[PDB]
Amino acid sequence: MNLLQHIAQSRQQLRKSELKVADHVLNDPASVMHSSMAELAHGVGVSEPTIVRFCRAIGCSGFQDLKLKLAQSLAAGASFGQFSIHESDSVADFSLKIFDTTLHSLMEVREHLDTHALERAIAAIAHAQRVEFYGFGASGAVASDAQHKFFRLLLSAAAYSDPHMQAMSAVTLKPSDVAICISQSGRSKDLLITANLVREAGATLITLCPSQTPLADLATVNLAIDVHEDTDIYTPLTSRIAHLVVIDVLAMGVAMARGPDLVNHLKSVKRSLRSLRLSPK
Amino acid sequence: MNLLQHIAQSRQQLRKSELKVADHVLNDPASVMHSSMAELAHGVGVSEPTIVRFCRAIGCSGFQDLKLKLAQSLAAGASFGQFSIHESDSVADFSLKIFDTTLHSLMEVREHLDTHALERAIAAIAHAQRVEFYGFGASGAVASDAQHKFFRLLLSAAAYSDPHMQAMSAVTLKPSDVAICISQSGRSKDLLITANLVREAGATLITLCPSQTPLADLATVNLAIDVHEDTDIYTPLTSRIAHLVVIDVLAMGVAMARGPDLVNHLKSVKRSLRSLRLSPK
Ligand SMILES: O=C(O)C(=O)C[C@H](O)[C@H](O)COP(=O)(O)O
Ligand SMILES: O=C(O)C(=O)C[C@H](O)[C@H](O)COP(=O)(O)O
Repeated sequence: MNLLQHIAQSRQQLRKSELKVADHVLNDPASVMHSSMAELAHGVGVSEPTIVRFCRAIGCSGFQDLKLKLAQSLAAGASFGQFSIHESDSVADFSLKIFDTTLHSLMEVREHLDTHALERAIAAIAHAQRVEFYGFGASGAVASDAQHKFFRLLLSAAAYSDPHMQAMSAVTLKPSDVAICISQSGRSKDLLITANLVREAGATLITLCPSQTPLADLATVNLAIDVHEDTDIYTPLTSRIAHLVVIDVLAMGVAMARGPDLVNHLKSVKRSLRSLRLSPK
Repeated sequence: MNLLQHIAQSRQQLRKSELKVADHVLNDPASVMHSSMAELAHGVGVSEPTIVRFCRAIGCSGFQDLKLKLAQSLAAGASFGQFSIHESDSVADFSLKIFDTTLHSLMEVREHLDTHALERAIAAIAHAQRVEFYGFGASGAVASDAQHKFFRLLLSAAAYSDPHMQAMSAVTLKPSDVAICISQSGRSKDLLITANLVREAGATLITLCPSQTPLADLATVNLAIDVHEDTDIYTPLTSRIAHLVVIDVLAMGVAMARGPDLVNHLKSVKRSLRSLRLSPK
């Protein structure tokens, strides 16, 4: 377990004095490592006992343990991704950690699914003429990925990561239609504007985001996907995998809702690639 | 196990007479289901014993078993995705099947990693000034997804799914630089053109695709990602998840190769979002 991630996760447990230590530590770990307890206490503006209580609340044995573990937690890639990367990891180590973390997160998401929320989303999309996917950064990529899966299911599918296009498109939706807003944070300002416009048009807003976020509150159907990845700190990685697997379940659901006609539709779609891909052998 | 998928998978095992049956069955399952053995034999242009041998080679007990199982394998969504969907599945059923299939595939990919191929790809990218991601359809979405992960790692990252842009961009690459071609099939014609241009420019071609494909043969570093998903038939789904997790391992590898400077780089990148996302609480 990477001590900096642990400290970041732990902040809502600390007392105010200890929190001040936590934030000083997160802001500059490498100074702390060459710091006496007195210097650090001076730095943060707290007593030496506060330092030690912080260390113990973090699960270290005391100040020397803090520094030791800090020294093991400063890999550059530990900041890149929420994986327990250690200063000296090899492809051997980080490859398996990344896959294992992904497996563990998807299992957790699978376990926590709101099956009913899924059923309502699938039935909304299945009755829609248009489905749109809205998001930014990582969630924009998910949006366009989802458009590529959904365009073949006998409706109009579109994805936008330009908020001006989202707004203008949204307000043209019939109440009969669906928009999915995708957000690991649930806190993207433009996306809440867009979500409000969807609502105002009377269309179904599906939120693919954690529960009890600003965006979740606006939703018609809150999918409640609670991957624990702190994207104020880490690159979004695990969160978008979970989002895409959820997208795939909605798509499957919509396919389910179509007739035996779909089979031949999908066969035409695949046939159209014949001249663009070499034959197998 | 969905009988139509099983039959499709099984084709390379059959004898020529049985194969003719397989393809007739795949092409129109619903006719077969209301067909006598004699009619089907007439249809395909084979003997009744051939029909029965086909059934047995497919692991059915005989012709009546074939029809029964066919009747259970005709869900519209069974054609949409390579998941063992049955005529009457509920979100309960297909949601868990989709997650389970994904977990099983990622475990298989994790087990089969070519760790050395990973190390060589990571070191190529880590010395490059430019990294480019090329693909189409699902693989285009992966390309743009990867660009969103990589732009923060102190190089120029670009993704193109327009083959004309790929060609023109490729030929401007220094031998020092990297292109990743992404393909579940390994058989996209434009992508082989692009891959050849990368080679011709002396730049490192990483192929994120199955081994022993046309594209794998062109590679400088073949990542050998052998997800078993037949995208001549099914929507690409599981394949692109595996691709993205592999992308994330390469990104982690590159982060690893940077100094402690990266920490503050990545912190600036995250700080720039402050005015665009509400604060937590
Ligand atoms: O690239 C990064 O480091 C990011 O964190 C950018 C985020 O993907 C976007 O700001 C979208 O944020 P969400 O609306 O919470 O999905
Ligand atoms: O949407 C579908 O049904 C497709 O199969 C389209 C494929 O994603 C592209 O043709 C790219 O193919 P690859 O180069 O093998 O990755």
